[PDB]
Amino acid sequence: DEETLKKLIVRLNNVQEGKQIETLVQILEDLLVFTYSEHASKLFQGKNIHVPLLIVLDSYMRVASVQQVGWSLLCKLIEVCPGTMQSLMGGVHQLILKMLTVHNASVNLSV
Repeated sequence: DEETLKKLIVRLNNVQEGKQIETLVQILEDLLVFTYSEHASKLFQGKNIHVPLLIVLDSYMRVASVQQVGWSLLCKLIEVCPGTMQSLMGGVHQLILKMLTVHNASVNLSV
């Protein structure tokens, strides 16, 4: 529901710990993946859902949980929200190249 979405976005923009944010991010990816409706594509397309996530992923390069789940979450967001591409540019390219360079020496993060 929209209330659950507000809860998830609050959590994602509130707690600064690696475990909590990664778990709630994966839960939001699960919600987004489903075919029930376009609840994830709420037309807001606020970057605050994923900008702190990529900030944590780049800053905490040793945190493999976020380094593994944030890629999936952003993939689900792009594939679900049609406005993700337009909202990205006008950036995230620096963040994604930093993620690839920092600790993506393992197969799971590289794929």
